Amino acid sequence: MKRLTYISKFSRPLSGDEIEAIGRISSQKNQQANVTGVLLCLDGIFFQILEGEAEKIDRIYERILADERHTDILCLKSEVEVQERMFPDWSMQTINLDENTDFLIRPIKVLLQTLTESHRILEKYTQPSIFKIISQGTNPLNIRPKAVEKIVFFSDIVSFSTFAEKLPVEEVVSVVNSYFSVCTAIITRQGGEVTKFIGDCVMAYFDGDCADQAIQASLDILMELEILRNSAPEGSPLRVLYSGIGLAKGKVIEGNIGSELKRDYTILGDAVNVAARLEALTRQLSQALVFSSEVKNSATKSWNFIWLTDSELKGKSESIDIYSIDNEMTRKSSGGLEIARNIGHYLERV
Amino acid sequence: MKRLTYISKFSRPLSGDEIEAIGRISSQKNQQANVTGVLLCLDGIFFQILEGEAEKIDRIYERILADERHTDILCLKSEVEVQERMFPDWSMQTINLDENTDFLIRPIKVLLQTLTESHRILEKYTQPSIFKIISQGTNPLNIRPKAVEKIVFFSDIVSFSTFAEKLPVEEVVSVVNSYFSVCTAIITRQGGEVTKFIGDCVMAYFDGDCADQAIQASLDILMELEILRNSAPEGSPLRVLYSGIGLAKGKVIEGNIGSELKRDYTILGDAVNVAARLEALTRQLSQALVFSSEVKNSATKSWNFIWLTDSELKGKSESIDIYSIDNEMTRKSSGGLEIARNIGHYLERV
Ligand SMILES: Cc1cc2nc3c(=O)[nH]c(=O)nc-3n(C[C@H](O)[C@H](O)[C@H](O)COP(=O)(O)O)c2cc1C
Ligand SMILES: Cc1cc2nc3c(=O)[nH]c(=O)nc-3n(C[C@H](O)[C@H](O)[C@H](O)COP(=O)(O)O)c2cc1C
Ligand SMILES: Nc1ncnc2c1ncn2[C@@H]1O[C@H](COP(=O)(O)OP(=O)(O)OP(=O)(O)O)[C@@H](O)[C@H]1O
Ligand SMILES: Nc1ncnc2c1ncn2[C@@H]1O[C@H](COP(=O)(O)OP(=O)(O)OP(=O)(O)O)[C@@H](O)[C@H]1O
Ligand SMILES: [Mg+2]
Ligand SMILES: [Mg+2]
Ligand SMILES: [Mg+2]
Ligand SMILES: [Mg+2]
Repeated sequence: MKRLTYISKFSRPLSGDEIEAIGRISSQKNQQANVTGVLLCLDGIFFQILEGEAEKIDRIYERILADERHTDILCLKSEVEVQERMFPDWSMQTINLDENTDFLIRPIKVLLQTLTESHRILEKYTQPSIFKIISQGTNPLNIRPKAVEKIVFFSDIVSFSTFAEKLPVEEVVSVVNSYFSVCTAIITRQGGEVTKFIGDCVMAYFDGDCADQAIQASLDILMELEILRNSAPEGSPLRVLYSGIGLAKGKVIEGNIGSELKRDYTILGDAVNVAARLEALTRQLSQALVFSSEVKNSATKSWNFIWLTDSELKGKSESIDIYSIDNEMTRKSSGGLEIARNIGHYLERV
Repeated sequence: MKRLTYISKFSRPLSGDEIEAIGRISSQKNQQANVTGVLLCLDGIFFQILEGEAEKIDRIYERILADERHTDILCLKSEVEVQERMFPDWSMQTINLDENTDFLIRPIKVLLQTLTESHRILEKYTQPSIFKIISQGTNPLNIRPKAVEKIVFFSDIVSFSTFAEKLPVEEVVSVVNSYFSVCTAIITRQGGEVTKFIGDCVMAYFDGDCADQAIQASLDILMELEILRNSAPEGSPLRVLYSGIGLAKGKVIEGNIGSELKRDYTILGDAVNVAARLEALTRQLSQALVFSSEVKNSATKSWNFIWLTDSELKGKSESIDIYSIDNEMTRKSSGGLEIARNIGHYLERV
C-alpha cells in the first residue's frame, strides 16, 4: 500500500458545517476506492492521512492539490511498501479539534498547535529539497559527503551598492527579493537548485550533465529581467535592475557543512570560485553571460556560441577559454561600465 | 503568570516506571510551589507545559535544564503576562502516549510523532536566533527591514583548495566543520551572530557598539586555532589549519532576504564587502587579523593597536587606514604566502 501524510492551511474562513461537508464527500469517495484515513483540523490548519492502493492514492491526491479551499500544502511523509492499514474502519474520519473538549485531548491540542505554528515558520527558512528527502523516509543529516560533478551558476546585481544608498530600506529589500524570486523560479524549473544567497548574489547548481539546462536558465533569466525593466511602473527602481551570470563545471563536494548550531546541505570546491570569477568579468563586457570551455564542451545542443578572446582570469590553474552566447540582447547592450554609470544617474533622480 | 513550553530528547532509554517516577516527584514539588502543568512523552521525546509565578518557574526550569536524563532541550514558547491557568487541577499530570490506546488519540499520536521528527531535523538547518524570536511570541517573517550600524566579521581558511585536492572527501568536510564550530562557539560567546557560511568562509556580525567584543572574539579564535594545531594527532590535517580575519563597521540593512522558497534573516551593505576585502589582505601579510580605522576608533579598551601603512584596498570610496593588533602570534608568524607553501608540502605527504 501507499500512505500519505500532509498538512495545509485554510485558504479562507471555513465553518464547522463546511468542514463536516468535506468529510462526508471524502468518505463517500474513499469508500468506493477502498481508501481509508483521517482528517483533522485545528485553528485553520488541516492534517490528513490517507492510505490505499498506490494509483488510487495519487489520483485522490491530485484532486486534493487542486482544491482551492486550502493552500500551502506540504507532504510530510510518503510511505510506499506499507504492510498494514492504520485506520481500517474509516473511509475518512473527520476530527474537528476546535470543537473537541475531551479530558486528555486538551493538552495534546495545545502541544499540536504550538509545534505546528513553529514548523510552518521554519519551512520558510529551509530549502524545499530538504523536506522532500525527509518525506521519503531519509534523515538528511545522516547523508555522507560525496565528490560529484556539477555545473555551478553564479549571478549578482550590477552596481547594487547604488540602490542601497539612494532608496528607502524597504525599497532596497523589495528589489533584491524580486531579483531572487525571478532567478529561483527559472532555475528550479530547469531542474537546478538554488543553494545560497550571498548579499545580492545567487549561488546555484545543476547536475554535471545539465549544461544545456544551465545555459537555458541563464538566457531565460536575462530575458525575464529585460521584460521587467521595460514594463516597470514610471520611476520604479526595477527599470535599472541588471544582472551578470557566470557558469563553470567541475568536481565538488556535496554534503552537510556547518557548525552544531546550523548547517546547510550545499557544495564546496574550486568550480565555485571559477563561476564567481567569471561572473565578475561580465562587469567589463557587453556580455551579461560568460561560461568556461568545460561548460561549452559539455553542452549537447547547437547553441550560438561565441569564443571570447579575452581570457584574463586570476587564480586559475592554467588559464581557461571563455565563451558566451551571441544573441540580440548582448549585441544591443551598451557595456558593463556604461551601465553602472546609467544606474547611478537614474537612481539619483527617482 | 508565566507559562513555559519546551521539548526534549531522552538522554538514554527510560522505562515507563522511570517516567512515572519523574511525574510523582514533579507533582510533589510543583504542588508546593503552586505550579501546574502537563508532561507528555512519545517515542523518546518529552513535551512539557508548566505555569505559575515567574520566579518559581525560572527556578524549576533551571533544575530541569540540569537533569541529565534528557537533552537537546528547546523552549518553544515563553508566555509572560498569562491571565488564566490552563491546567488548574494538575500539579503535574503525566501522560505516557506510548501506553495510550484510546480511540481518537491514535490518529493524533501519529500526527504528533511525524511533525516532531520533522521539526527536530529542521532545527539543525535553521539559526538559533530565529527560534528565540518565535518563542517570545513574535513571527520573524513579519519583521520589517531596518538600517542599523553593525560590526561585520569575515574569516576564511588559508589555501583550502589544497585540502580539497589532497585528502579524502570525509576528511575535507571534517576539517571545515571543525573550523566552523571553533568560530561559532567563540563568536556566540562574545555576543555576536554567525549569519552565513560561504564555502570555507564565515560571515558574522556584532552590534555597532561592540568593536571590543569583535576584536576579542578574533584574537580568541586565532589563539584557539594555534592550540589546535600544536595538539592535533600525528599526521592530522588540522596541524596546517590557518585562518585570516577582517573586520569593518558601517550602516547595513537587516531583514528577511530571499525568495518565496527560502529566506534568511541577515544583513546587506557595503561594510560586508569591506570586511571581505580586508580579510583577503591577510594573505599578503604576517598579520592574520586586520580591521578598518572605523572599528579601531569605535573600540573602548586600550588595545595594542598597530597602524599598518599599507592601505591599498580596491573598491573603496576614498581609501581607508588599516590596523591590527601586535601580539606574540603575529610577530612569530612566517607570512601569508610562505604559509600557503607550507600547507601544500605538508598535505602532499599525509
Ligand atoms: C482538507 C481537504 C481534504 C480532502 N480529502 C479528500 C479525500 O480524502 N478523498 C476525496 O475523494 N476528496 C477529498 N477532498 C476533496 C477533493 O479535493 C475534491 O473536492 C473531491 O474529491 C471532488 O469530488 P466530486 O468530483 O464528487 O465533487 C478534500 C478536500 C479538502 C479541502
Ligand atoms: C522531562 C522531565 C520533566 C521534569 N519536570 C519537573 C517539574 O515540573 N517540577 C520539578 O520540580 N522537577 C521536574 N523534573 C526533575 C528535576 O529535573 C529535578 O530532578 C527535581 O526538581 C529535583 O528534585 P529533588 O531535589 O527533590 O530530588 C523533570 C525532569 C525531567 C527529565
Ligand atoms: N567568490 C566565492 N564565492 C563563494 N564561495 C567561494 C568563492 N571563492 C571560493 N569559494 C568557496 O571557498 C572555497 C575555498 O576557496 P578560496 O577562495 O577560499 O580558496 P583557498 O584555496 O582557501 O585560498 P585563500 O588562501 O585565498 O583563502 C572554494 O572551494 C569555494 O567552495
Ligand atoms: N565578498 C563578499 N562576500 C559576501 N557578500 C558580499 C561580498 N561583496 C559584496 N557582498 C554583498 O553584496 C552586496 C553588493 O556588493 P557587490 O560587490 O555586488 O557590489 P555592487 O555595488 O553590486 O557592484 P558590482 O557591479 O561589482 O556587482 C554588498 O552590499 C554586500 O552585502
Ligand atoms: Mg553586485
Ligand atoms: Mg555582490
Ligand atoms: Mg580560503
Ligand atoms: Mg574562500
